Amino acid sequence: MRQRDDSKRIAFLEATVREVADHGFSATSVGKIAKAAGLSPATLYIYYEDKEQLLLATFYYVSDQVIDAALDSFSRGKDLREGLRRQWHTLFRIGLERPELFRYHETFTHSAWMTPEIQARNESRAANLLNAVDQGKQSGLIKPVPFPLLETFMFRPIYHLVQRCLQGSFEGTDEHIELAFNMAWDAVADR
Amino acid sequence: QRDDSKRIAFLEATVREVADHGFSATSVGKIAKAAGLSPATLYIYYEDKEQLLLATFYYVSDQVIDAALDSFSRGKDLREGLRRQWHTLFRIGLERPELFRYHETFTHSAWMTPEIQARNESRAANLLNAVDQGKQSGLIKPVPFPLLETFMFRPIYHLVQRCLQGSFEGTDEHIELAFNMAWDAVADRRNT
Repeated sequence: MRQRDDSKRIAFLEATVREVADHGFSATSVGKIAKAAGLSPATLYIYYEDKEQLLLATFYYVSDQVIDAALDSFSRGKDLREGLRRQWHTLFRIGLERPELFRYHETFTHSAWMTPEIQARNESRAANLLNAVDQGKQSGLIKPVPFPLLETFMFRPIYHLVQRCLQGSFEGTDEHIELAFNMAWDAVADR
Repeated sequence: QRDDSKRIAFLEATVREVADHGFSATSVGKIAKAAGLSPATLYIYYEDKEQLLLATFYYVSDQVIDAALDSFSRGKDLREGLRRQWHTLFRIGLERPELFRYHETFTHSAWMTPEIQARNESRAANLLNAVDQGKQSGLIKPVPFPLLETFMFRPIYHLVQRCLQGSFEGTDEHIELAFNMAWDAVADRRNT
């Protein structure tokens, strides 16, 4: 059955997330992922050619889960600010509950496994979000600034604050998450 | 004076080696070698690795905090002070990113303690007290300090890194625009 195949794939994907988040890429072998998933390496090779391919499938599994949830939340907002606000809360919750997804993404994107094609693929999946933000630049809602700046003030602070919350230097209350969003919005909002 | 110079050689070698290879890989011997001096010489000034790493953290922090305080004090008001400090910090990151990396590596390590934190907050008191007053006066949003750190200081580190990796151009104009965004993030909008 397909459902059995998918269950096994999810086991390997989740195992790779945990192992790499705890130990990094180098220390994490095919053998170790398989053992963490509770399956044999022979079974791993039925689904993934090699380590490289499983690390990339895992990157897409992590990225798609996060992007899809963000997009779903964003789609419920009646205007750009509300959409971004709903997405922000959603991403904060994902980071607080599944920080390993954030850590896998971060480790991957800053490694030699990352490529422009991989970035473009995730950008394409996040299209509805990115195009909405671009359209806010055109309409005078969002400062007409290069994207690196928008990323710095509207996306990156979520990662940083989730880390501080989990390390005990900030309390991840709904009130504090909203305050942070308010600040991200003010940063990017055209005056 | 000549004492300050041998010391500087060791402190700078510590900054370079740790920034490049991390703490665990950096021994007294490699720091001494990087400095062009013997471990026996190193031990004249620093008792062991622990003490050299701490002294290096204070050297890095003092260099940066003092430059920031100096620039902040030339501002004609709070916003101008923060804008000048921002430009000075961004320039320091561009020229000496190893200072930022040493600070980051150390603060995110087991060597870091609340007492060390407090000592740096103390040296920076004039800035932090002015920012705190701004939180009650209508200038700065009355939010927890970790949010102020997130939107007013951390973006300098992130943008410096992007500049050095080629994903952002660190022109005077761009540095100013980024500060305007950071200010908008932290600034209390009541009455405007």
